[PDB]
Amino acid sequence: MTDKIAVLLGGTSAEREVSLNSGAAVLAGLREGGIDAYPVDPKEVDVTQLKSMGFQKVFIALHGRGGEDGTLQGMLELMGLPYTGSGVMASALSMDKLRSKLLWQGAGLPVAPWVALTRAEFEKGLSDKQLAEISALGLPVIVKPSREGSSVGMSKVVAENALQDALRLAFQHDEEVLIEKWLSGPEFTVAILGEEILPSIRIQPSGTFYDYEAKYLSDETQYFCPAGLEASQEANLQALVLKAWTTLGCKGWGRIDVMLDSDGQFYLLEANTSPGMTSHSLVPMAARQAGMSFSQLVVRILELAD
Amino acid sequence: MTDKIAVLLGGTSAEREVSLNSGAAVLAGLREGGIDAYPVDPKEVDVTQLKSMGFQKVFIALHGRGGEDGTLQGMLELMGLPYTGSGVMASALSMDKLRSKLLWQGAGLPVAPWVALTRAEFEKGLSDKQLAEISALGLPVIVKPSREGSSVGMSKVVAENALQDALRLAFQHDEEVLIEKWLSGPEFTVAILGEEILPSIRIQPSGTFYDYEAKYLSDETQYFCPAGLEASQEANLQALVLKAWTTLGCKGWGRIDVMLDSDGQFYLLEANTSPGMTSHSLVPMAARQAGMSFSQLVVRILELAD
Ligand SMILES: Nc1ncnc2c1ncn2[C@@H]1O[C@H](COP(=O)(O)OP(=O)(O)OP(=O)(O)O)[C@@H](O)[C@H]1O
Ligand SMILES: Nc1ncnc2c1ncn2[C@@H]1O[C@H](COP(=O)(O)OP(=O)(O)OP(=O)(O)O)[C@@H](O)[C@H]1O
Ligand SMILES: [Mg+2]
Ligand SMILES: [Mg+2]
Ligand SMILES: [Mg+2]
Ligand SMILES: [Mg+2]
Ligand SMILES: [Mg+2]
Ligand SMILES: [Mg+2]
Ligand SMILES: [Mg+2]
Repeated sequence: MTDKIAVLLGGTSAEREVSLNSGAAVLAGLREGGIDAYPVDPKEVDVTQLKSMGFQKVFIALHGRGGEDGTLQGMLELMGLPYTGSGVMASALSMDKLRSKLLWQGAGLPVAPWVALTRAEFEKGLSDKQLAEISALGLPVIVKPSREGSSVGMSKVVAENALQDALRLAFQHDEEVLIEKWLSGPEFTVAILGEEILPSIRIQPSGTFYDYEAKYLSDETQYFCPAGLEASQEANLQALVLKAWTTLGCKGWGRIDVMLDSDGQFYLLEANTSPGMTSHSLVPMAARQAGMSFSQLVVRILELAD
Repeated sequence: MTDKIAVLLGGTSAEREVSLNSGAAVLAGLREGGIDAYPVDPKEVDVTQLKSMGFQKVFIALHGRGGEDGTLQGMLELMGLPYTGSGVMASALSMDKLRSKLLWQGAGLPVAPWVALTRAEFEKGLSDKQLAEISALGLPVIVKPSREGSSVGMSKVVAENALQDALRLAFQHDEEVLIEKWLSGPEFTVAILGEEILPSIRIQPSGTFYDYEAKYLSDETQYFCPAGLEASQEANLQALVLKAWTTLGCKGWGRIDVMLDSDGQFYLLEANTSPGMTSHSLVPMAARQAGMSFSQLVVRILELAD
């Protein structure tokens, strides 16, 4: 028999609905490519049983903690099943925006000014030190959970009083949250596939930022691929993303989000080590520009597994 | 029945023999403490079977990659067994000295000047930029694998022409290697147990550095607990270790290694998230100074598990 592949999709994160759609697309692409692939939802199926169930390899189409944060990767490593995407460390680090930012800053790479807060600090009241650091960011700011995706838990803050409500929202999702200087844009994303950096994308939301609706449920978001930069700036963006990728230790495939600010410089937002694969998703757009069918894309991601 | 605890020991890393000794001590301390503990060696026993075998919780007494680097933690998380020490991210990060250093530098914490190299770069010939960066460290330097323990693969380089052999040695143990400025010492270590920072230890090897023989097989190494610092410097050391610990995201217990340099300042070397527990080991020494039996120590570590 040829290899039986499990496409892991759904799960129980805030990105479940997106993952169900990513997995649906991946499953079809793999079967179209001649791969004996089957959908497996960890919400329904105990994933510690995959090997016992007869699977040879795993395509990870989960998003968020418990699929994308090193935990599942560790289990698959010990079970001895090859799997797509980054290993334990790089998956855990890429999920943790606070620690990605620290790593990248330690490496001399460009990141937006920011303040990190814990839920325990917020509950008690912030120090004068922290309040001064927050004030120095100016307004607006963006507030985000450290370990989410799909713009879950995020908001733009334009008044000091409402920072509290933005923090409360983000703290529903994580015990660690980031307050970041608002960047002017424009916004970009760059997909990586093995050793190939795919054509860049410029993303233009119709509203204040690339929120959940703008990502998955809007026909108003615009996309430009390649991004339409001057050749030197496209080279600058590619070199930045490659250094960010290598600094985190990522492998296989992924997507790094970047924005310009008013100073004309690129800033790193985050890396994603199990990117969206839906009809609205960005890695498929870059791959299409690179002359790949969606089927060719997913077969390639699978071939790259250990 | 009351809970059956698996003490994981041995495994297949370069630190196997240390781990067999750590686990032997932990097993006895747990049983003296009234805990129904059993030794389980992942070299002999399929660790994916622990829950099936009837275990309720796991005491990790493994050292090195595959017990200490987040992989096993991920498996245990998905199996649903509580386990001792740090989670997936902090274990993976603490094992990766290169990425710990970047994280800590990003956070403004003191780390020795260094250069990181990959094995592929070394095989081809280093760039002029890399050669210039190595020269700027001066001599002597220490060379270490990124992801080892127990001083495995490490050497001091006092002459330019001996750097290549030191690099070749370290590259036997990891594909990523660090060249670091030689620090004058003295050398310290600080153990963390839950929220408690234990009494500091000053370590005085008889030779060039605290090598494998000095760690595990010598009656010549000297230890001072507490470290014998002035009150203000002891406070400084504790504050630095606590910030390093929290920046990594570690939990449960662990030990951070620190050295003075000739400027009189402390520099962070690394964190260890599954510390040695042998008769030569440091966490037990700190615990004894804090008025605990070894049995009380390991019972507390186990109580702290998820
Ligand atoms: N500092 C900032 N200033 C302005 N806009 C921002 C900033 N940070 C993030 N954004 C906006 O918020 C969106 C989501 O932020 P980010 O990519 O950091 O987190 P995410 O929720 O993990 O996204 P993903 O779906 O890619 O996983 C960005 O695509 C961008 O539109
Ligand atoms: N930059 C340096 N200068 C001088 N000595 C050093 C330096 N870095 C490390 N050492 C020496 O080498 C020893 C081991 O280094 P380090 O703690 O970084 O790695 P390790 O192999 O993971 O140790 P462990 O058994 O604690 O896990 C230190 O205890 C110290 O004696
Ligand atoms: Mg994301
Ligand atoms: Mg209010
Ligand atoms: Mg639609
Ligand atoms: Mg994003
Ligand atoms: Mg170590
Ligand atoms: Mg002895
Ligand atoms: Mg050490």
